[PDB]
Amino acid sequence: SGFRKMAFPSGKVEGCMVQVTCGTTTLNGLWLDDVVYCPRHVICTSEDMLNPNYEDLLIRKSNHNFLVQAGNVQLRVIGHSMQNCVLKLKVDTANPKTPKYKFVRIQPGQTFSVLACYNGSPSGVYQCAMRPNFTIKGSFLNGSCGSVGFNIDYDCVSFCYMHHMELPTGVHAGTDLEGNFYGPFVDRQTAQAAGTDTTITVNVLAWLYAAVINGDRWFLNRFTTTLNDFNLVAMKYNYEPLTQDHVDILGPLSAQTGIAVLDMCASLKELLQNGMNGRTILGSALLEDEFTPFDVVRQCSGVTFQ
Amino acid sequence: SGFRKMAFPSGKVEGCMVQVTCGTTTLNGLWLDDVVYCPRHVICTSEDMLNPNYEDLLIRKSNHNFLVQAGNVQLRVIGHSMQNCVLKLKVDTANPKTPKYKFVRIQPGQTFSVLACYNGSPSGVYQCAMRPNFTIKGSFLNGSCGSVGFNIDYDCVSFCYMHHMELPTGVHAGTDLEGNFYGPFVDRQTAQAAGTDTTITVNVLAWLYAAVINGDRWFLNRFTTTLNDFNLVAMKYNYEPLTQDHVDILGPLSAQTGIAVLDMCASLKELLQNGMNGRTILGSALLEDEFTPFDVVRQCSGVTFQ
Ligand SMILES: Nc1c2c(nc3c1CCC3)CCCC2
Ligand SMILES: Nc1c2c(nc3c1CCC3)CCCC2
Ligand SMILES: [Cl-]
Ligand SMILES: [Cl-]
Repeated sequence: SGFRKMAFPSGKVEGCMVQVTCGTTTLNGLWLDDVVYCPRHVICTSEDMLNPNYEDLLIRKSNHNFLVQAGNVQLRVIGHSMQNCVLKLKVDTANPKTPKYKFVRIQPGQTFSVLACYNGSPSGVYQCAMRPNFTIKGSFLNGSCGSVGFNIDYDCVSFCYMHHMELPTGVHAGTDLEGNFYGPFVDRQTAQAAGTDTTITVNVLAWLYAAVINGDRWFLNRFTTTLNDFNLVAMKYNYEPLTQDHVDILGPLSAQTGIAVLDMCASLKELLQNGMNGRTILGSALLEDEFTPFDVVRQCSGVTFQ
Repeated sequence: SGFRKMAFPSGKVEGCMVQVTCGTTTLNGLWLDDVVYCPRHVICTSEDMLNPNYEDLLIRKSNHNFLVQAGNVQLRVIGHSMQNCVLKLKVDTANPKTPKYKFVRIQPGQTFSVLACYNGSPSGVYQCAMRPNFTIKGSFLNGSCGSVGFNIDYDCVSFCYMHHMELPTGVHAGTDLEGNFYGPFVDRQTAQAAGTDTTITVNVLAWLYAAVINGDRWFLNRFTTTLNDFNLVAMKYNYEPLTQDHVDILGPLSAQTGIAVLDMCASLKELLQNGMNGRTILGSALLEDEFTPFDVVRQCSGVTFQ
């Protein structure tokens, strides 16, 4: 028992982290096979970042201007190209530690682990979600760009995020490993503001199932609701609309606990309307929304990875 | 910016995890050099656990009864001995992935990372603290025993915890790597209950410094206090007494922010007396106590590890 915000084991990704320097800018790269992936803004100065013309800036760069170091050992760059907002640096040596992997573009509401790095070196690991406004709420300092987000299925690392930008409000924006930003964000230092940070309703319900499984049950009540009634309340509290697809995804947790999904929605409705009254659920005083239903099942059944 | 509950990169420890089976019991072991460390209750049946005589139970075990598997490959056990509440299984092959390491016995209030494992395989990683009642609040299911807790300093893993027991209240008890339990707990299935879970006051203050550094500042007020006055309030709220040693440890965060430690105590005092009034700090609705002052500095300055 117990239920904790848990990241994937980071070792397979640690093995892929390198340092990339272009001019006076150093950040991180991801070394898979004979390709190192990194944010294209490695080519920019700070001045450049207000209005960068990436194609033009790249003309002045040759393979030997990209300094790629794996631990203490330099890699030889034999080619480079820009794909969307990432650079792909071809190197002459395949990473011997390349795991099985995929590139995935995740949907808002999905969770993933981030291996925060500086100068190619791992600092720590934590769990994140892709917010409904396509930001993430991370922990990133200058030099952390190129840190990546990932999920693991047994032995296969699915990379889904690469860190590029901090907005003025202190939330974070980045790309998938094809170099496409999540949401409307761009790699320029400009006025771009995040929209409404809505709560991931299906994730809160999953976490309330997690609480029940772990003995925290004070919030179960005598009521039920419907999708349409519940969603009048979700709207008022900036919660995502609950859909029948969400209901179906919560089926296994419903079966395990014997609590109908709509009954748990009625618990959630009362918690939204009444507050926690100074009580806690799984050691939180607010409703946690960065556990997916798959996360809950995984943690509550003990799934492992090679 | 941003501030997250962050674990150490788990790779160096992943490399040390093995599976240990004795009879019909399987749990995890830690393979360092030519020794595999595991909870001595691997020798017990469930029946045994109400009143085990470990010395007597061990007489019936030989080296070949301890099945140790590292991934897909079996290790040969050439000796075994009991030290306190752990077994040390000597194997014929030094772990080729042994990191630089130490065994440390931590003090209450110190934090560490746990690599949760089942059948020798990593499941996930999360951050914990040694509570003032010598429990930890973990995420552990049947089969997770032998999972370990650790800190990393550059390239050296300091192992501090090995998981042994769940209490009936759903909190967790374990040993250092010399096999001595933290607190009063024993490896028997009995009536043993945790004491008061007091809040780690120095850690809350560190986290309030973290909040300020990250722009969350609504709780700074016009007041100050003294240690003795503050501690009348800590006592009322089951907070650890603040000491001059605690004040000294918070010195660097005080210097960085320009907020005197006692002024921040006066902020904390008002938060304890008044509540959060429905507000949040670093995305929490309660006062977080599982970040040390060293953790805050580390995360706020971007320290890394080889
Ligand atoms: N209504 C309160 C009050 C206090 N503290 C808290 C709540 C809600 C949960 C924390 C302390 C002062 C009186 C009212
Ligand atoms: N006093 C309240 C009330 C509500 N919800 C909350 C608090 C504290 C923070 C959450 C909703 C109902 C009225 C009072
Ligand atoms: Cl997980
Ligand atoms: Cl840390």
